Order: sequence, then C-alpha cells, then structure tokens
Amino acid sequence: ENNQSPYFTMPSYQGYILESAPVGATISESLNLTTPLRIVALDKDIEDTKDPELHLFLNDYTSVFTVTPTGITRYLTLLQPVDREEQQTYTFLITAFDGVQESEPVVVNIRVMDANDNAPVFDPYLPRNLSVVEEEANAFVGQVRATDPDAGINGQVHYSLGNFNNLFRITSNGSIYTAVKLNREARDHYELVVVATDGAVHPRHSTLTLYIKVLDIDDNLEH
Ligand SMILES: [Ca+2]
Ligand SMILES: [Ca+2]
Ligand SMILES: [Ca+2]
Ligand SMILES: [Ca+2]
Ligand SMILES: [Ca+2]
Ligand code: NA
Repeated sequence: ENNQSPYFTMPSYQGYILESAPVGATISESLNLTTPLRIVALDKDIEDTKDPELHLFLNDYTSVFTVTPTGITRYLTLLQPVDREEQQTYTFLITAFDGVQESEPVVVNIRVMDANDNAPVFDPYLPRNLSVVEEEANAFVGQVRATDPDAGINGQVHYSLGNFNNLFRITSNGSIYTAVKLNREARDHYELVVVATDGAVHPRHSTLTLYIKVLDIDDNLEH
C-alpha cells in the first residue's frame, strides 16, 4: 500500500533560464543553458523503473514556474515572462506527495540570465538645443548621457556620431566638442546625430538628434 515517504534524489536544485526565454521553456541545469534541470522523485512503495505517480508542488512562485506532471524524471517550465532587470534570482521549495505523506522539501534556486534586451536610453532632460561660438577648435558644444539597464557589457554605453564626424568629437562621457573651427558664414546650424551603443556581442544602439546653433563673432573682429 503506501507507508514509505517519497523523496528527491538530490539535496537541492540549481536552475538557469534566459530572461528572453519564451513561456513554456524548460529550466536548464547549468549557466550555459544547454541540458535541462532534472528533478527525480522516487517512492519505495513503488518498484523501481515504474512511475511513482507523485504530486510535486512549489511553495512559492506558482504563477511563474511549474513542474511537468508525470514521469519518474520531472522538469521545470516557465509560466510567465521573467525579467532580469526586475528580479534576477528565485528561491523556493518543492515537495513531493504520494497521497498520504510528503517528502522533505528541497530548496530550488533559479538564476535568470541576462539578455541584451535593452538599448541605451538618452537622458531626456539634458538640453537638445545647443549653441557654440564659431572659429574655435576644441570648443565645448554640449553633453549627452545614455544609460542601459542590462548587465555587464550589455549595459556599458559607448558614444559616437552619426554625421559630421570631421566637424565634431564625442568623449566617452558624452561631451561633444568641435574638431575644427566652425564658421557661421559658411553654415550656422548642425543637426547632429549622436549614437549610444552598448558593449554586447550583439550590440543595440539608440540615437538622439541635437540642434546646434553656431554663434557669431562679428566679422569686424575675425582676423
Ligand atoms: Ca509512498
Ligand atoms: Ca543593452
Ligand atoms: Ca537584460
Ligand atoms: Ca567666420
Ligand atoms: Ca562672423
Ligand atoms: Na529585461
């Protein structure tokens, strides 16, 4: 009949999932997101090689993760999209039940791996209408800043220019300077494309357009 408590074959479980993973995805056993986490529950009332027909259940995160419902070997699958930028680690217990007695609970930890799922976002408060005086190389034009909430290289931001790359320079902290002496009598305005690109292997970028006005030096004072 049913006098032996079911039990898991390992003392704990560590899982890994990429945040971009679709609902339905199986949780992996290692950080390389290859082979699955296998959760095996046995019960000595049942001859080996036979499915002990156990009920496995989680103590928390029951809207986020579920266990496959049959089999000697069970897997964990995603119920809803996860987000590393909101929560990176899940910890909960799983328990097996044979209809009469429970197993000891086992601790499961899952790490959500980062996807490069965010582009840099420009700070919307830094001015986009800028001025600079003509006839001065290395003159400060303006400041931009972008931040990227992804992890490590996926969240590191690099700046470049999308146009006028012989006229302006941008620094690694978002400061724009003239490369050369501007000349208002040649052109009094520049619509400068600034690019913020992350450090990902598969990079993402964003752009901003800056409205630069060239200020006059009275022509009587230009040498
Ligand atoms: Ca049993
Ligand atoms: Ca990113
Ligand atoms: Ca991310
Ligand atoms: Ca001039
Ligand atoms: Ca002038
Ligand atoms: Na995310």
